[PDB]
Amino acid sequence: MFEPFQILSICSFILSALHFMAWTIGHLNQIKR
Amino acid sequence: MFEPFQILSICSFILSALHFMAWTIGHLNQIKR
Amino acid sequence: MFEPFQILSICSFILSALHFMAWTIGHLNQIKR
Amino acid sequence: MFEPFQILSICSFILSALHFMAWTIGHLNQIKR
Repeated sequence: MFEPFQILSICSFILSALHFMAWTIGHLNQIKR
Repeated sequence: MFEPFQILSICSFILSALHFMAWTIGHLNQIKR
Repeated sequence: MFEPFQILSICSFILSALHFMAWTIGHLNQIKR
Repeated sequence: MFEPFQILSICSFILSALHFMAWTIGHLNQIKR
């Protein structure tokens, strides 16, 4: 097909990459003991 | 097809929009320093 | 088909129902002022 | 098919297993009263 796979597949793919990106940053915490 | 895509697709779509809406609001916090 | 839809569909369906159930309970908090 | 199902299916499957694993551990807390 012209597209990589499907509109639903592409959207979920991007929504997943960012989801783990922003969610990971929020979970991560910087501390200096 | 008559429907936009599928029952499972439509449900997940709505469940995702709200999921990020309510979840985002809960994560967001208002503070006045 | 014999099954309601598909193995992947059924699994995700159950995993979603519980996901929102346990996740909702954890988010909910009881307080007595 | 040669593969268990599909590349997208396999990836999501693994990403889900770990997602619940690491996420569960983070949620879990050990305390000694």
